[PDB]
Amino acid sequence: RPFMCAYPGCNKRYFKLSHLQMHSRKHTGEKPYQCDFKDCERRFSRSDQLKRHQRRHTGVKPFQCKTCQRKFSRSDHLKTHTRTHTGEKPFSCRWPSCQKKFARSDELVRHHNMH
DNA sequence: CGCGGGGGCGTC
DNA sequence: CAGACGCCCCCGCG
Ligand SMILES: [Zn+2]
Ligand SMILES: [Zn+2]
Ligand SMILES: [Zn+2]
Ligand SMILES: [Zn+2]
Repeated sequence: RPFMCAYPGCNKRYFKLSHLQMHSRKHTGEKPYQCDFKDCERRFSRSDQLKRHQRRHTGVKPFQCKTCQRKFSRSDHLKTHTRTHTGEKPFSCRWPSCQKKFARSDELVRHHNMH
């Protein structure tokens, strides 16, 4: 049993390899991490998750707009904002000829919902 | 109404 | 524990 499971607090061996691959599946949805913040007791399954959530407090804005020089807490958000300039709109309204385009997927969804 | 910003989740 | 990229979803605001 060289092998061991990575989940926190549940350290233990496993003779074979596949005999362990299957174990982890147990930890499938546990929330090992939490936020060491005042009254903000929120648990996160993944690590990058918590890391990110941190910024809500920290204030950090790790990403910056090459154009507006504006900083954002998330890359996906910046990614979008980048269209503020590019003027890209990959989402066309699927209704009869109401050929309106939107930069964000959901931005469209709300359009439809208004039709 | 366009877009900021936070959640959750699949994935290499 | 795999950090990091990418989306959908949903809400709030000027
Ligand atoms: Zn385990
Ligand atoms: Zn917190
Ligand atoms: Zn910009
Ligand atoms: Zn339309």
